Amino acid sequence: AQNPNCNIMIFHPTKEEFNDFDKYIAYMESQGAHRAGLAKIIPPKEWKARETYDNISEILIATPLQQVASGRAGVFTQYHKKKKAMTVGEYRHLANSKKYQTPPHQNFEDLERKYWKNRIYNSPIYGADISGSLFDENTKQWNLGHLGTIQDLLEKECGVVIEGVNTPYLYFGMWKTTFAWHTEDMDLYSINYLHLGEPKTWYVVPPEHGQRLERLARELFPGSSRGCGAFLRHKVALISPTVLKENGIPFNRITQEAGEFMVTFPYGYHAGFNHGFNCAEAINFATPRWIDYGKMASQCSCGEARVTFSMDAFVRILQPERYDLWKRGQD
Ligand SMILES: O=C(O)CNC(=O)C(=O)O
Ligand SMILES: [Mg+2]
Ligand code: NI
Ligand SMILES: [Zn+2]
Repeated sequence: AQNPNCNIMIFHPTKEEFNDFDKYIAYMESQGAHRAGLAKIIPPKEWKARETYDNISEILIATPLQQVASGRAGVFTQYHKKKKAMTVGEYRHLANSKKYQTPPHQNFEDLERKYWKNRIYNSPIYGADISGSLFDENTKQWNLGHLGTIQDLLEKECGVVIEGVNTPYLYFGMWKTTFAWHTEDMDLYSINYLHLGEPKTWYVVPPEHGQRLERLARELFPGSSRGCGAFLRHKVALISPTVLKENGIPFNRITQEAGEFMVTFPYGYHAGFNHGFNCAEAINFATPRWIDYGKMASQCSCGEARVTFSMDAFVRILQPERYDLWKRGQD
């Protein structure tokens, strides 16, 4: 069995290997990359996402979200307070302001220490989940706006035609902006490209151990757990690496830099934070190996999680027994 310790692997495809996306994901899994829950893909040196980022300031962040924490430094929740719209240019200025800028630090490890010590005492502002793409239309390889759709995959594998579309999202981050412990909708894969700016640190639990994380989460967030049997789907809970280690939860960590892709694999719980002003693009996708995960994905039916139009058909076809209760949660 490849990669039995579930380490995060880093891949360096050649330009030729970068042509066929599906093939390369299949290659990565042949070498055991999925066991980690997360992989890093460094594009060939010949490749570019687009010519420059000089013209992005007029993009609008319609609903910036201020991320307010409650709890203790290593175990906390966050809620998203809606703020007034601003442009990417206005947002970058805010990120670079004294109130929000990255502090002086020695290296990534120092900055990680400062993040876990001090995150709860600030409320950074995140531009998340903005429908759109920064890939040039002429970029033919690993263009996140031109991937095969999840609906087509399900069609190809299972023969059923379904409604729905699948498009990318832009994330504009600053220091301390945070992504809570989660798996993807329907335990899908995700792919994330860091277009520009400061790094993003990731933490990930191997899919084969995700239930160990869930059991700890229920212990650490007991009221949340009583309200919903899948409350990690709410995407509000944070647990530090120090707390994971104290409770024996297997996990790994890696920092993503500008120009790099990260792939998250089905049922790979992940969480993380941004180092300073950045812009990432991400999209869910599927492979044939996903189908089994999709059939077994937990669902939030308490009403909090509230998700895209396109998840209806996934639940309807893969999880018909759950469908009625889950849709009541949606409505
Ligand atoms: O970048 C972020 O804030 C969150 N991204 C993801 O969780 C992902 O790509 O799966
Ligand atoms: Mg612009
Ligand atoms: Ni994710
Ligand atoms: Zn719920």
